This record gives sequence, structure tokens and C-alpha cells, in this order.
Amino acid sequence: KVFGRCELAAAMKRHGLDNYRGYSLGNWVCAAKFESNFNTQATNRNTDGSTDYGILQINSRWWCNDGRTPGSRNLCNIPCSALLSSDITASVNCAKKIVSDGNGMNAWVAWRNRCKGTDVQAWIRGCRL
RNA sequence: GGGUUCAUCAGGGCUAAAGAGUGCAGAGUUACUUAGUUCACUGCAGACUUGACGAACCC
Ligand SMILES: [Mg+2]
Ligand SMILES: [Mg+2]
Ligand code: NA
Repeated sequence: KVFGRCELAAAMKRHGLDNYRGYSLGNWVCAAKFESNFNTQATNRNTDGSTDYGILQINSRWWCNDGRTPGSRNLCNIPCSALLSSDITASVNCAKKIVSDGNGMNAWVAWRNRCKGTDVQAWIRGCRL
């Protein structure tokens, strides 16, 4: 499943991300856009042997277990397979842990490059929330 | 058997213009969509239009 912009905005709102840790809803929508292009099934392999999974491209070294990543830490207590779902629950719950860990949304390289400091509110414009 | 009107039903859109989308009032199953005051779902109304069993009158 690939989410539409406003469709994802409404789900993320339902899941408590609007102003989660001080980040307005548009930040999360923007981050998904540039991490995954809103694609719940995206994956990307890294040279350290880890893989990024799902709509927020959460990484298998620290956060989720894919059983194929050296030095797995399983800090979200989930298999990476839970992050490849049309149901965004697992991605959101894990993202809430990630963003609470010390550098806020700086954890998402695509957010820092493409979203941080911009008019992120444009990402929720026109949306029925 | 056809016209005018009427009655009881069934169905179908349409409801200024503009606009991809808005008849009016609700809703929220993420479906559809460029998200939407315009969109899946639920009421309600008007002018039509089609069909059915008919009635009055006219040809
Ligand atoms: Mg019109
Ligand atoms: Mg409406
Ligand atoms: Na418009």
C-alpha cells in the first residue's frame, strides 16, 4: 500500500503524532514523503548490513529485528515485518520511541534534509483531519 | 389506440454559474481523490423524466 498525503495525515493524527514531542503533524507527513514516498512496503539495504523498513524507513540495527542484521538491538521489540504493513500502528509506536531518544526528528535524515525549517504545514493543507 | 389532467407505485438522473468534484442536512467504513465546505455511509426535499395497474375528458 502507498498512502495518499491526506490519508496518511489523518491516520497519523488518529495515532497521536500531531504535536508528538512538539512536532506538528506536517513534520511527520513530510518525513514519510521523503523517507518512503508514503510507501508502506519500501525497504533499503545499508552497507553495515542493516535494512530500513516501511513508511518511516526504520532501521534494523537498532530498532526492529529482521534476523539478518549483525548487532541487532531490537529496541522497539518488534520484527521488521510489522513495519511493512498497511496498518501504520507499529511504525508509529516505534517512531514515538525513536523521536524520544535524544535528537528529536533529526533521527530521520530525510526529514532534516527536506523538511526541517520549512513550511511543513503545507503537507496537511486541504486535509480532512 | 394516442393528447390533457389526476391517483397509487417503481426506477433514473437533475437541483444557478464556476469547478475534477459541492441539491440540502448529517456521518467517517481510508475506499476514491489533485483529499474533499465538493469523497465511501445515513436521512430529507423540489422540478423533472421513464415504466406499471388505472380514472376523468378530448381526438
Ligand atoms: Mg451546476
Ligand atoms: Mg455533504
Ligand atoms: Na479546487
